[PDB]
Amino acid sequence: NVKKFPEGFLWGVATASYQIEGSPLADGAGMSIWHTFSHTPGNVKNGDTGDVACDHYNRWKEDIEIIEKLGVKAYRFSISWPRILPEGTGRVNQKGLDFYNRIIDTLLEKGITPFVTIYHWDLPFALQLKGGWANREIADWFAEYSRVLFENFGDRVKNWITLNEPWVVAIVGHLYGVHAPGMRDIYVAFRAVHNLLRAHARAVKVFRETVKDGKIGIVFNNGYFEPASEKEEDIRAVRFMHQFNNYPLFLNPIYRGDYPELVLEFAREYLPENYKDDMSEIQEKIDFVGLNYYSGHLVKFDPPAKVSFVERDLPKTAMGWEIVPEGIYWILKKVKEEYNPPEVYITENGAAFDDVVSEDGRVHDQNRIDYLKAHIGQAWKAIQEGVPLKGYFVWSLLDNFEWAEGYSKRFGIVYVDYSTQKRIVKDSGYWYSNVVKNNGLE
Ligand SMILES: *[C@H]1O[C@H](CO)[C@@H](O)[C@H](O)[C@H]1F
Repeated sequence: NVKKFPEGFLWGVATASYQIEGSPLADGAGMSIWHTFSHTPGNVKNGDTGDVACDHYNRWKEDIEIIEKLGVKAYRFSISWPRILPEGTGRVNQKGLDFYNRIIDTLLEKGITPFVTIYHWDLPFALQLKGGWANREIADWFAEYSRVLFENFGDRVKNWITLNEPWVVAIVGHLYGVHAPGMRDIYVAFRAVHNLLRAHARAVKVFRETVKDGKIGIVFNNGYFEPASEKEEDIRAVRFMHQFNNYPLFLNPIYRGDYPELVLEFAREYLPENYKDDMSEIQEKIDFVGLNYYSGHLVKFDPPAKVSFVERDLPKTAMGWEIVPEGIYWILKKVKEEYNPPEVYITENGAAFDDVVSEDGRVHDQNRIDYLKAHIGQAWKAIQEGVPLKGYFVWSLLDNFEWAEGYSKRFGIVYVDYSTQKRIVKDSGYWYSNVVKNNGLE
């Protein structure tokens, strides 16, 4: 019944710069790849872009006041690299720093803990013209950007995330071409894997030199994969998927100094020739792992990657994603088993549903409450069995720009009416507000 969480526990909400801010070119900001990608015809559902989004660039104080009012203790947000360095390196844009300075000061004043994601997918367009994640030099560009953030904010911000979901950045951005920069080349995609690791390790290195009382980690996407059958090949296709799609792709290098075994079987041809020379620097020690989780997937060997998904009955979200709450427990347990990081946070968990405002003026998203409650329950369980889970972040505070899905997927615990920019706290937000005050369930 009563599920009480440890005394430190960070109850959070999460967003990302391009998904909420709008005004991408205000105050001397450079273009990002998401600006140019979403302005290209055919890339994003309905032609949506981040031009306006939630207009958080102007409504930031109101949004933080919502966090405060809700009593949420932690806010995960990201910094737009091209607001800070419009050409990606070199010149620093003081007006960009001032924007994030105001948010950071406001959160602190109100006793909310800022968790800053350095990179959440809005690469400066000027760097994409030099190859972006494909170019080894990005490890230097990233290091320089990080240094600027640390020097300017590291006095007040003490919790930092280098990369958001590097699997997505590499594979969805450069192999599937579904996300910026919209490329479909498997050799580029694995070079981007590798460069993401090198840039992450370089930023951690600079962090130790500039923020000596801080903590820094990295965030990965994960699915709960289960075999279709009990056949050998099926259980194996599952071991491939976990190793490729989940945290091992990056944590195997960071903790063991090489890519996971089945990843090398499939992908050694696509990785740079002497990639191993980079591994010792890649092992730079991190303070925490962020794990994201939304769903589970039935999979079977199928004679690309030799793997297919099979649709299951099971309730789904508006994303079409299977609701499998024990996934979050499984992934929490697995991460302890495989690499034993000293701290873990759930950095994303949530759901998209076809929310509507009822005539009573409220959003009755019982479907999201049920979703959040089940998963918070599974994360509690993991804590009872010794996973050092220190925090939990709902994706998202606000309905926002859902990348190639545009505004048509609503993940917020607060509804946004895009025609007026009005915020409506959903039932799920009130519910979560109660969970945070009680520090856990029922
Ligand atoms: C994690 O997933 C959510 C929902 O798909 C995205 O909107 C975030 O940007 C990503 F970080």
